[PDB]
Amino acid sequence: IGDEPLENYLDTEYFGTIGIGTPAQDFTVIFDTGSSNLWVPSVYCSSLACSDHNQFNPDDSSTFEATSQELSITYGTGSMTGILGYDTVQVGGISDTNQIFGLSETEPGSFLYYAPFDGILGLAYPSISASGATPVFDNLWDQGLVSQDLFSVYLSSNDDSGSVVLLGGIDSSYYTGSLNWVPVSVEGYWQITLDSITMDGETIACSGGCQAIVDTGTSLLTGPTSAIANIQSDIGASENSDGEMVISCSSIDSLPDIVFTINGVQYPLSPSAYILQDDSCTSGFEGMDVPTSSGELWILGDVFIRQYYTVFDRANNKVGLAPVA
Ligand SMILES: CC(C)c1nc(CN(C)C(=O)N[C@H](C(=O)N[C@@H](Cc2ccccc2)C[C@H](O)[C@H](Cc2ccccc2)NC(=O)OCc2cncs2)C(C)C)cs1
Repeated sequence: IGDEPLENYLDTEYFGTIGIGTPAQDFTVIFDTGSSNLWVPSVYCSSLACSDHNQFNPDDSSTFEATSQELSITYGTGSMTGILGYDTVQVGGISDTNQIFGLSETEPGSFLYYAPFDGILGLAYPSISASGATPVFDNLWDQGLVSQDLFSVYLSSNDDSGSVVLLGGIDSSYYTGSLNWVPVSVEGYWQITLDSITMDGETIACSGGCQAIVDTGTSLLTGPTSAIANIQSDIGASENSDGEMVISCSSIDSLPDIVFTINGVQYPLSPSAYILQDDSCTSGFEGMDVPTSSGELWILGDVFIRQYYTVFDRANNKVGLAPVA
């Protein structure tokens, strides 16, 4: 069982350190259940985001083996291109040998320049991995470095320490009640069916069901822009001068919980979860249109995951949820 501590950066990004190569070169990576590639910046990249983050240097690793396979990824925010290569990755106390990973060669755009983390470690299914690169957790399972084909995620609140990815384990110290298991609707993302979104008894979105993914790499609770717009009004949010959804800090005490029904079980989010507070109070919701085969995706990001300990089970292709302790 491997324990990977995560730093909680402003309740918006959760990243942990990994080592790559021999000797180990260290990187912070987002542990991202919404993607499936591992990549870090490399010395081959001249982009500005590469210049203000750690860069992997193959020349200094005795176990590195190059490939001539290239890689390209577009995320909802930014993007990268690079090279695949093989090396030993240290993650959660586990020596993940012969792990294929991306060495960036371009990292355009503002966001990655200002992000505190170097790269991304995806935890989703191999079917959505760019250039078919074996995801890290698949490589762990295939080498037998975890005994149970599952991992769990605890994300702390209020910028506290203690966030953790548990590789190969479930820890009931981190939740209360029993774990509720949700079948994966479509194996790619950790994609599940959301039955309803309600408020004060009344359905306010996702009437008749909608597809959703559980995504540690997304800060907010996002959905189709239209549906999100109604929710933004139902809680009393509106764009400011400079483009942010302001909610009175007065309403954290007044409004009722918003309830997500998943596989017939109710998962409430209180105003203290879906209203981001700092004097300054913003909406935890944000519009973002994610079109796919199965339909337009909702994103249950860190706003939701902070309230529910989450188990990602590849043995039986299910997601487990329980209220955090
Ligand atoms: C400044 C402060 C307030 C904030 N920082 C943030 C951090 N941001 C921007 C995000 O969380 N933004 C999310 C995001 O892209 N998360 C990303 C991590 C990331 C962050 C920054 C730069 C590069 C990558 C990672 C997320 O798991 C997204 C979720 C997703 C899935 C499918 C389609 C679209 C989106 N995953 C992907 O984009 O997967 C890439 C793929 C494309 N094809 C197959 S997988 C968006 C979905 C909104 C939010 S608020």
